[PDB]
Amino acid sequence: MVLSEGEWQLVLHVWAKVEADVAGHGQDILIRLFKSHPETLEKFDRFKHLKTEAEMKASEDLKKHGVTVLTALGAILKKKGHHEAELKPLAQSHATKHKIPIKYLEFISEAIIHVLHSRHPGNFGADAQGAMNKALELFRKDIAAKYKELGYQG
Ligand code: HEM
Repeated sequence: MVLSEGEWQLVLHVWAKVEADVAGHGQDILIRLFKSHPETLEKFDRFKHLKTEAEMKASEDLKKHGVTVLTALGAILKKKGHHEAELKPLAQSHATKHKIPIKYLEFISEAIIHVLHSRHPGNFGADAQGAMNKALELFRKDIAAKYKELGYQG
């Protein structure tokens, strides 16, 4: 699948507002994921002891990881589909070390769309959401293909 230039522009336009507060978006997305799908929290030995949203919001450690997550995803998006090099080490560690099924990549994709919809309604209308969903579907499809090459079904 291939996105048009118009679709990439919708994606990068809303991402530019995300980059105004990377740590805050990183927090909201991870907390959203953990509250909506609590089984994902079990993949993080670092975090699985956090019992409540209040404890999550206070964790400087979780906030740091949100920044790492959003910075990696941002670098991928800015490649506008030319992301094979960024994707190799990410697929390797999430297949082999962390063992993250594609289903969980779908769950965090929903958290991203939900947070952007909440914080940026003016820049995340139907067309912009469609473009963002397409970009994330492309990310997941390419990561799934690498998973298969590396020997993990996901
Ligand atoms: C857009 C989706 C995601 C991106 C861009 C991303 C990115 C990253 C990056 C850059 C790291 C640090 C380096 C590395 O180990 O590769 C990391 C670590 C990690 N990721 Fe992800 N990740 C994503 C989704 C997920 C999901 C959905 C889960 C689990 C449900 C997960 C589980 C983990 C774990 C357990 C670690 C190790 C954390 C630690 O102990 O420090 N990742 N991720």
